[PDB]
Amino acid sequence: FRKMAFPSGKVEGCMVQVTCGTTTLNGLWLDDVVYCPRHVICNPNYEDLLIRKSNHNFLVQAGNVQLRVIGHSMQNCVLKLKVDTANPKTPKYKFVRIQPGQTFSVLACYNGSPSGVYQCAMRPNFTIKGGSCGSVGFNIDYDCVSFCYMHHMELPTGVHAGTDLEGNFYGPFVDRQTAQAAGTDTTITVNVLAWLYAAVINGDRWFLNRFTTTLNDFNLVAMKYNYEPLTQDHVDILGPLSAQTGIAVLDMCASLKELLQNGMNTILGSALLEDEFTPFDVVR
Amino acid sequence: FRKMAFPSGKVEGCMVQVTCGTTTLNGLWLDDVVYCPRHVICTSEDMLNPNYEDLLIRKSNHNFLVQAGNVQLRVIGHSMQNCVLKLKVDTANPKTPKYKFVRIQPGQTFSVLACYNGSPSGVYQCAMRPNFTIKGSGSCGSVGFNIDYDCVSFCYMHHMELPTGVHAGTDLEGNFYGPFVDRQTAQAAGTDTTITVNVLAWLYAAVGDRWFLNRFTTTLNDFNLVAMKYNYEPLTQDHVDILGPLSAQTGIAVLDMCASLKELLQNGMNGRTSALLEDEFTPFDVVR
Repeated sequence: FRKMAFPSGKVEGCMVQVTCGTTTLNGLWLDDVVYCPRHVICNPNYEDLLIRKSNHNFLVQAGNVQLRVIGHSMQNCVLKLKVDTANPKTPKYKFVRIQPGQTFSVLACYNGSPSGVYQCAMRPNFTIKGGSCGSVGFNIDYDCVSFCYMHHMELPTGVHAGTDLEGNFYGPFVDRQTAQAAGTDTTITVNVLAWLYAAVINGDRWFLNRFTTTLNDFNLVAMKYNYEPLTQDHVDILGPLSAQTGIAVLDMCASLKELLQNGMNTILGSALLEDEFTPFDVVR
Repeated sequence: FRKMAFPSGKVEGCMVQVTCGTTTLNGLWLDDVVYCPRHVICTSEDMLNPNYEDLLIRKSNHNFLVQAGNVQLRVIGHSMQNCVLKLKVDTANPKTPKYKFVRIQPGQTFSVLACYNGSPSGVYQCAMRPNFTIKGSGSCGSVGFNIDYDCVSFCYMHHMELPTGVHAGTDLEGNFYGPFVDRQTAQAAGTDTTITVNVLAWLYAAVGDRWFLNRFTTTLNDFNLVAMKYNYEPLTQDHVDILGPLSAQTGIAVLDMCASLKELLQNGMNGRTSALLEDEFTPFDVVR
């Protein structure tokens, strides 16, 4: 069972380079606006550093073409540079905010040049295990690109932190050089179950047993092994996989609890339990 | 350290749909030629004992329906080269990237753009397994590729699913990788082995981590005698030479890293970490 990223072509055509003084990073060019991390203009005072800036302080490059900046503005932690040319490659798109445990693709870029694409999950501690600042994360739904993430900073443990495209941070982080750390992370329980349903669909059934559990008894077992608590909405989202396979969610929870205590001695050719597929990803 | 796929845009603009009779799969549209698996001319029954010469001589250009998104492309010639069909169309693909065709060796990595009926669905990073199969994920005609300096090197086209769930296919000149054929025979992927040179390249990548090093070395022969007991591919002098650069930047001799690998296979990771020894990053990949 392979992790798959969305085809990145629609996003590739939007990546540009943004330079303010000696700082260069990636920007996202949609119609006649380029979006990028506001710290490109850098205990900072952003409203003051931006008032001191003029359009001529920004250099925007789309491949060979220099784009002329004709207005600048800030929205939370994202800088919005109005430019002289509308991106003729602008896809149908929306700005969305995702929740911990949801997945998306990141197009990693260096100085406006796309480098590679990978599938991510937003960890429960709101970080991502992933010159890349300004790279964006996204899902694609029938020609429409839903941008959900922009990369702002690396945390000392090596994970990544960023904002939605409206500039709102994911997690308790700020765009300053102060000391910050990811909280203790947790495993995304609903995604592990979705992945177990994927195993059954792929004909791997050895971890199934005759037992069922209670939502409360599993959650006491899940909290002990550092798993996110499972909710009734989690049971409802797993519904379609419980109908296709005939294994009820609390039946699958029984299986997971037994795996968390005895090991696999094996499941989709994996050793650990994979938690970066959502219920939606598995159906797809 | 993520397994990253190449940005897929340059290949997305080349994917089309090819239909012959009731069979539809993916094709690759480069200049005025569409490449697809020749078994597009087979009707499942034919797959048991297909005679491609006889099946193809009976087709005319208008039997092949080629669609590039909305536009139907007019086929004006056709030709078979080994196991790929080459359909000459009336229009050269305006989105053709700089490209070339290359045949790869087991252990080499590449990205696959998985497609259904001509429309890209997802992209993933791959290695050609030593048994010449792909542990990948209607997808016939999807292609594998590397991109170096805006040039797309096409190295794989998907043709067959094997009974164990893995995939077999050809280069873009239609020559199968491994002993597989585009016929529904009892054919199966032989026991697969770990790509040793890639594991070692990854260990060099690990080295600000060095908990797994030890004070031992090994001969090449002793390493291979041990590693083959874990179903690891034999390590050659070519492989030793390939890892030379990574051996320098880290200061760890290749056979010293081999000794570390021997101990990791003996011990495991003792709850530390991936909890797996990873073999789908090449020495070239690691440096990049």
